[PDB]
Amino acid sequence: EAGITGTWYNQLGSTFIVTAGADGALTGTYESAVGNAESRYVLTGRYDSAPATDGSGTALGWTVAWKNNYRNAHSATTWSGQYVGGAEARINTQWLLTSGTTEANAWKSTLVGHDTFTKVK
Amino acid sequence: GITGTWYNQLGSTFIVTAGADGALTGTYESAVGNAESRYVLTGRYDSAPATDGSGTALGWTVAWKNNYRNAHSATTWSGQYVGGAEARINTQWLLTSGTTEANAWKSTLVGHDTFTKVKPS
Amino acid sequence: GITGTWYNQLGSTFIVTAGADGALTGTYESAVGNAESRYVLTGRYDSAPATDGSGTALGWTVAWKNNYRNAHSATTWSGQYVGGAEARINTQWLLTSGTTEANAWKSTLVGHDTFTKVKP
Amino acid sequence: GITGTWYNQLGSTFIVTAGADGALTGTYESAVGNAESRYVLTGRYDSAPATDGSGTALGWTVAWKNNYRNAHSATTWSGQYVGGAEARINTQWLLTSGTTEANAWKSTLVGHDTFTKVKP
Repeated sequence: EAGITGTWYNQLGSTFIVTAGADGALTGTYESAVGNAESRYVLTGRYDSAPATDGSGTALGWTVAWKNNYRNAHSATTWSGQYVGGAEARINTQWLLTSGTTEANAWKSTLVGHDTFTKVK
Repeated sequence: GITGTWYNQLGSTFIVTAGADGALTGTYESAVGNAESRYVLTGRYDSAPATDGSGTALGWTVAWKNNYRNAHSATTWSGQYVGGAEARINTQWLLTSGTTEANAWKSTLVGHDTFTKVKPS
Repeated sequence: GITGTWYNQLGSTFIVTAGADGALTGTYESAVGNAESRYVLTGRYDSAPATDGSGTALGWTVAWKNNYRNAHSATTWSGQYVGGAEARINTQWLLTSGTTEANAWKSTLVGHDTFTKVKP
Repeated sequence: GITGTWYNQLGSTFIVTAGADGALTGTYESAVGNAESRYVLTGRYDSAPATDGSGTALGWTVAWKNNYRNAHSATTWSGQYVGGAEARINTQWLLTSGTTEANAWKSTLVGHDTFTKVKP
């Protein structure tokens, strides 16, 4: 059991639902606490499907481009992190958010931050 | 356009297809690190970019497991495609390795890659 | 309110004085509190922040050399001080190690630290 | 090899003195012909680097306030100096702006710059 498939929450009011395939694929959706369709976006990613057995976390990453049928922010976020299992399972990530810019504004195109996701809201 | 074969400054090879739905699919071969042969990638891009001269936002993930090796890590690239006489994809990236909790502070490398359609070998 | 003793989530200790000009000076060490683990730090902060509830931007550097050890590396922290009932400094950091040219792609780690005036 | 004037490709200049105690001190000029574009910088470097071809680790901070302007932000650069006939300082940087708590998630930009001893 990879423990990754299911619904995950951050503390800022966001939810994502992911399926972890046997081949290393991550597929799902990223949405708001609200759950309205205008706030739901496609996500795709990859994870290590044969992690080490010594207590290390499971490395993974995924991308959301912030376009759906209703809105387009001309940007994309990537999260890079690891899953840590157990009774208090969590995904610890750092992320990069890049917006489309002109070349003169490219120096300010990319934000960086961190997010932790848990199975309980 | 984004579909094609790209090379970064280290000689790594990025073969990608951009789908009409915003999907990126393809393979990645790294010239550096604990890696051999090709790895699956998946990602997303803005399929309706702004018309004001801004670049096209995108991102993708590779988990560093294939049939030959497993590095227990994953890299995400976040960036934009800039069309023109010499098209380029400018990225920043995060590489996370699976670690124990005591080593999680040193789990994540950061860097930047530039891709072009001409090999700078 | 920046001047004083601060601790991060891992037990390291940050002793800093903020000057009227914008200067940060002090020492950075581990929880063990031995002399071998203490390093000089220098940095800068916004000495006239906005009055709309925003934090105070700041940053500082430690090179990991002292009279006992040299790791051939340096960390910079970039963040903001948030005043109030529970004072906090929220940061992200970059640690760069000296490398050969062929290894420069793996020279730099990134992470985040939260400091408070009370030990974790 | 660090002391002197360095240029990036975007039109900035900085002049730095590397002290024997590991200090970096100097001025950062964001625009070529503007005196209201000069800011204090302070940092640290490895004063005893390896002699095997590795670079020299360093970092520094500018807070974007002077006697004329205040952007309520600060940048830290973390990187290494590489010597030789075409000397360079290769960095990654973090820029944090003071925000309210509700906007702290978008407080920090990340990027990279390369400095050389000759103008681009």
